Amino acid sequence: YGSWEIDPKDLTFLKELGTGQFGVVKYGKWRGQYDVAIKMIKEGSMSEDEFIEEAKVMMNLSHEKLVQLYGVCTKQRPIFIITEYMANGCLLNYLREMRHRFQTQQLLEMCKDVCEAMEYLESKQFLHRDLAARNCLVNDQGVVKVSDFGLSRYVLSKFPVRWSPPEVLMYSKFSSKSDIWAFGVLMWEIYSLGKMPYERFTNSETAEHIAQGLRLYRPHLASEKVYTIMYSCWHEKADERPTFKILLSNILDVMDEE
Ligand SMILES: O=C(NCc1ccc(-c2ncnc3[nH]ccc23)cc1)c1ccccc1
Repeated sequence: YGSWEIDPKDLTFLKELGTGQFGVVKYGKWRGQYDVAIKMIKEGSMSEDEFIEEAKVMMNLSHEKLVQLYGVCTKQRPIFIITEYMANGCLLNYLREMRHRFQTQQLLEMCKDVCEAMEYLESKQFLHRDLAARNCLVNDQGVVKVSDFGLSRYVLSKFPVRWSPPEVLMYSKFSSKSDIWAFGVLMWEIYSLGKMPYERFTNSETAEHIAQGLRLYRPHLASEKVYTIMYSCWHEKADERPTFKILLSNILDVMDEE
């Protein structure tokens, strides 16, 4: 077993957590003690040799706001991806649970959690490529962490039109600034309590809306200062969009002011 390889015999499978682009994900214990999530990679769903090589890179990505990859189980099929377990599940579902009665201070903290993870990824020149509330998870302390960063590169209609800047929709130009755009949409999702962006539109109509220069608008729960931050992510010119370091400074400033 290499450093990126976990012995599957050390796993105890306990509960089912959900299903994604690679199949079922389960909750379990590693060595009878430590909580883990276990992705069971359905056959034919993943470019497996490419993912395994990239897993070595993902293992060195370590930040408190990034769902940690613990290792992979590659000797048998289906292969397993072993990650940090996040007791409160997907951020999108969490936002939609009205019982939480969130204060806007909590919503801004969720934005800060994600922005810290994204500043770290940016500092490593690592793109998420599908940043959205569906790819954020929530732990038992209510901390939001960014999950499954980069994994879309290995997945073999469902394109994230609603999280994509004009240059991606028009020319497939992905960059740090397409992650920035997506982060702005994610802030909108958070402050909208999990509403679908451009909810009245199809993907095709969303693409045309964006191409014409029109935009999402201010969620009811976003202050003017918060709206300014999310809107800055949507500049038509990618080079005029902020970095994650600047967004983080702007978020911290708003936390101090509000
Ligand atoms: O596998 C994917 N998505 C399904 C998914 C992912 C994570 C979790 C999960 N991880 C940790 N703790 C948890 N607690 C509750 C859920 C849960 C569950 C399901 C995926 C594949 C490729 C690209 C993007 C996503």
